[PDB]
Amino acid sequence: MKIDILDKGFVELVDVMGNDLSAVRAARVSFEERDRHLIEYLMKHGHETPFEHIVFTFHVKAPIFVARQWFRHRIASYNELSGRFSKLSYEFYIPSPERLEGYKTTIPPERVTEKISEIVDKAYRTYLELIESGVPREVARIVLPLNLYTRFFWTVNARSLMNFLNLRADSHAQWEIQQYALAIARIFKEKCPWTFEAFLKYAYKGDILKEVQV
Amino acid sequence: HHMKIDILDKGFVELVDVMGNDLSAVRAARVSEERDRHLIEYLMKHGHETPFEHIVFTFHVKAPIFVARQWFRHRIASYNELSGRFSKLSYEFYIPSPERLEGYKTTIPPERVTEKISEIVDKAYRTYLELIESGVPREVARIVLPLNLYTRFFWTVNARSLMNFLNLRADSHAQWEIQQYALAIARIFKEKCPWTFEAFLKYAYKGDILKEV
Amino acid sequence: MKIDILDKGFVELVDVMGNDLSAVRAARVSFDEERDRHLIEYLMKHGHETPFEHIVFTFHVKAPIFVARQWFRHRIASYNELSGRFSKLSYEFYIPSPERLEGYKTTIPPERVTEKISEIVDKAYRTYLELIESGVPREVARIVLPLNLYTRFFWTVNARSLMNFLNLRADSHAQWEIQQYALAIARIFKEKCPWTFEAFLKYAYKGDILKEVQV
Amino acid sequence: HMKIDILDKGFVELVDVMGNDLSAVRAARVSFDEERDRHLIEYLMKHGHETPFEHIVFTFHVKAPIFVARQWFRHRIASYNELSGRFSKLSYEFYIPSPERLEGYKTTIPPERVTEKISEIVDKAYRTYLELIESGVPREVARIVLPLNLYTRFFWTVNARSLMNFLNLRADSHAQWEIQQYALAIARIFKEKCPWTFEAFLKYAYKGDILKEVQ
Ligand SMILES: Cc1cc2nc3c(=O)[nH]c(=O)nc-3n(C[C@H](O)[C@H](O)[C@H](O)COP(=O)(O)OP(=O)(O)OC[C@H]3O[C@@H](n4cnc5c(N)ncnc54)[C@H](O)[C@@H]3O)c2cc1C
Ligand SMILES: Cc1cc2nc3c(=O)[nH]c(=O)nc-3n(C[C@H](O)[C@H](O)[C@H](O)COP(=O)(O)OP(=O)(O)OC[C@H]3O[C@@H](n4cnc5c(N)ncnc54)[C@H](O)[C@@H]3O)c2cc1C
Ligand SMILES: Cc1cc2nc3c(=O)[nH]c(=O)nc-3n(C[C@H](O)[C@H](O)[C@H](O)COP(=O)(O)OP(=O)(O)OC[C@H]3O[C@@H](n4cnc5c(N)ncnc54)[C@H](O)[C@@H]3O)c2cc1C
Ligand SMILES: Cc1cc2nc3c(=O)[nH]c(=O)nc-3n(C[C@H](O)[C@H](O)[C@H](O)COP(=O)(O)OP(=O)(O)OC[C@H]3O[C@@H](n4cnc5c(N)ncnc54)[C@H](O)[C@@H]3O)c2cc1C
Repeated sequence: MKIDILDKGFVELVDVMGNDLSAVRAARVSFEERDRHLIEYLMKHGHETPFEHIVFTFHVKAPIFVARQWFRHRIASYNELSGRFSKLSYEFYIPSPERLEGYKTTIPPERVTEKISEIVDKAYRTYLELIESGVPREVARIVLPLNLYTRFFWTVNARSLMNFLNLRADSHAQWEIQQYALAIARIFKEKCPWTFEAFLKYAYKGDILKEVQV
Repeated sequence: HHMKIDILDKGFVELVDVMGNDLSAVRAARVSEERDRHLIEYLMKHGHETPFEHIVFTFHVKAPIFVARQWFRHRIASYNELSGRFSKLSYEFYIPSPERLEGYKTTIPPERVTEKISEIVDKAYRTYLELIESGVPREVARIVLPLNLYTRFFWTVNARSLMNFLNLRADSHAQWEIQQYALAIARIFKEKCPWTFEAFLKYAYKGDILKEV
Repeated sequence: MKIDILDKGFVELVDVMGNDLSAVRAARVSFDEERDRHLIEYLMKHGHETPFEHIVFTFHVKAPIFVARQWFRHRIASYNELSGRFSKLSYEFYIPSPERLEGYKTTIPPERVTEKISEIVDKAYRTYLELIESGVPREVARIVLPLNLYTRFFWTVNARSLMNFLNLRADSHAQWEIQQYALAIARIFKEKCPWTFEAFLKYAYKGDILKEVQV
Repeated sequence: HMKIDILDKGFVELVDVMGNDLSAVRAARVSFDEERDRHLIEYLMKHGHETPFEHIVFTFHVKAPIFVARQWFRHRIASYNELSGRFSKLSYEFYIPSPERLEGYKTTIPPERVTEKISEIVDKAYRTYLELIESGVPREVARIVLPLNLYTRFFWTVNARSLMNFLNLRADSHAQWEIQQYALAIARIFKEKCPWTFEAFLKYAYKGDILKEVQ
């Protein structure tokens, strides 16, 4: 399972422990219609702890400004590329003109896209000039813009994942992280369809997952 | 099939599920064999612990409440236990065997201690039944039950928190009863993550009993 | 601040870091009354919970072990409890009063239930003393003590986790015994953070008893 | 007012503190003599009894470059409130490494030219950003062109146990020089408020190097 996001980003499923029945087993402390009914009962009454026994590992490629928002979710495990020592692809998120639709801009949205590519090209060339002259990466990389792509592994249980979808798969969140949250919701739906449907029905406080088919 | 280890007279540690193995920590450390095992020893030696959070276990444990209270102090984990208010219980209790009192100079034989423990457990359980039969709700009636009453719980924990649990509980300073439970956790962990377990015993394990037993 | 709970229990305030303005400062990332109170209500109303993590409390609680086990399930907090292996204990037990069984149709009078609970507690405690006198270590001998034995612990918790605790424990679905302790926690919280507590009751509180019982 | 300047425009400022060394002593004993209290702090540190130190809490206000704040926010056992890149007003200040930061590195151009080239690209990125804002582009999109050395501000609420884990990892020569400077300031404030815990930490638990080399 791999879903492309933005111009060069992605959300990829690395591993998963369990499925809907893992929450049923934990709720009953015991190793179809009755099991699905139990998932809905747990969700309808705020019994969230059984859902902590379903765990996912994702491999995400996202711009640093999106990764900073994501890393605010503390109840999860992260391993990211080192800005000091890792090899980077040096790819950057260049918003398409349609990203500025709805905004009354003084210049055409095409010019915004061009100006963004222009400054990232200059910052990247300056960075290369510093590396070529012997400056270590940990110092030279500080000139790189916030739209630089990074990669990380994210291990998260279904309860914390559902909190993430409540907050990020919502119109109040930045459009870029909304797109990533839609991909997380899609993989979550594929692996835990009963929990996902129950979540949308009773616990989900956001808006876009009840408007967009994932 | 899955690992199951019996502990004490009626307890057990059972493996329900596991996500990953040693290579899950290697994949997370690289964000992407002698070289893979060498990377595990390197992460362990230099204290790079976060990759080990990408290996997760789910156990089903049956333990006396006094042991479970010690276990539930490990907050970086997920728990689901039988409800003392609403769950049906087996009403089993941990009766220490006479050998548990070896080394202690007791005025009565250790066999009599075992008998006195079974005796008070029987009286508390019969009093409890008398209260339930007369309409007292379980959430009130169960408060007379002794601390050696067996409970059951699911424990979902990553390898990093599990290794912290072994440092603290698989050690002679911890109570003998929880040491037995920690040996079973260490055993299942070794079976699923042999490279991480060996690296842990070699460079990070602070206790004593895992290097003796 | 000390509030008695049950027959021998208590909730006592040991220390507190901050007040309502600590959440205001954190929300604005900056070190008047109506504007500050309006901000507390805005953050509460829209689910901006992280600012409330910058208000912290330390309580000293004396509660029966069955109550303490429910409390220790709240992992986003710090605990230090008396050791069952090595601490000196008071050997006090929670004996429910007859009024605790009101509403239940019992075969025997509620007074007899209270008596039977004191009776088995006394026998378990005497058996425990007989084991200690004969050389059995406390870590083994104490396993015969009932779940209503009182323990003591220090609880350090931030206002966000404390509000989650009130949502779950200051509610009629929770056991009556932990509800009484949650009312005392809500009371001390109200005294120290009156704006946050009022905003909490108005917009984020999911329970029922804090909107029924005067605190 | 404890405030320590870090780098060219950064700082670590103490906002509030709950407790001191005696807060860990009270939690260890579960109870609400100088030599005996200091001896207990050393005993807890020596034998790895860490939970009592969770009852001492600090709140800091930090101004650090985003590349440093990202390293700091990896410490999950803490509370954070940062300026919003989408909606907050910013000072638009950037960390320009001084020539001495490149000492020890054999560079093809003088270290002064590296500093100049960094200021140069920072100025161009900032001017491009202003051109986008002036033309109606929202800040959440326009700001993505700003470099990683842009200063941000955040409130950090952390207990002494997590703070000591942070010092173990960041107040060490293996960590990036920039975050070590911030960790030294955190250690100084910690030492001022909890001198017994800090000394005990340095004697028995600290695994880094620089806090045993720098006073
Ligand atoms: C639209 C939007 C705007 C935002 N704007 C800002 C902003 O301007 N500035 C900013 O700093 N942040 C901002 N955030 C980030 C936000 O404050 C949270 O950090 C983020 O959403 C993670 O939420 P969380 O704490 O619930 O998640 P996690 O950290 O994963 O926590 C999950 C749950 O665990 C519990 N929890 C975890 N740790 C603690 C703790 N230490 N204390 C108490 N309970 C805890 C809580 O119940 C929490 O819901 C914004 C988020 C969104 C969605
Ligand atoms: C021999 C022995 C005797 C003990 N005696 C007592 C006793 O008398 N009284 C008593 O109350 N307890 C006692 N304990 C329990 C002990 O204090 C811990 O509560 C328990 O071992 C869990 O340890 P932990 O905090 O490392 O684990 P977890 O709670 O799982 O935490 C794991 C790790 O996460 C971090 N952590 C998690 N939450 C926080 C937080 N809020 N702040 C900072 N860091 C955090 C720390 O790095 C910690 O090591 C005893 C334990 C042992 C082994
Ligand atoms: C009426 C009632 C009945 C209950 N019955 C039972 C029962 O029968 N059996 C039983 O075992 N328990 C039972 N519980 C306990 C319950 O499951 C919780 O353990 C307890 O209420 C603590 O809530 P919490 O997990 O939100 O609190 P905390 O553990 O303090 O967590 C606070 C917040 O942090 C987050 N969180 C913390 N750790 C994690 C994690 N590892 N993964 C994801 N998110 C995390 C969540 O957002 C959570 O809301 C009962 C509770 C109530 C109120
Ligand atoms: C020199 C150096 C280089 C680094 N390089 C990289 C890098 O290349 N890439 C990268 O991604 N990170 C890197 N890191 C960051 C590192 O992996 C940690 O994220 C960071 O040090 C935070 O430490 P912590 O996890 O112990 O802290 P916290 O998250 O504050 O945790 C405190 C303690 O709580 C416990 N804990 C908290 N949450 C959990 C959990 N979910 N499961 C288990 N235990 C838990 C642990 O005992 C931990 O020590 C680097 C750090 C250093 C110092």
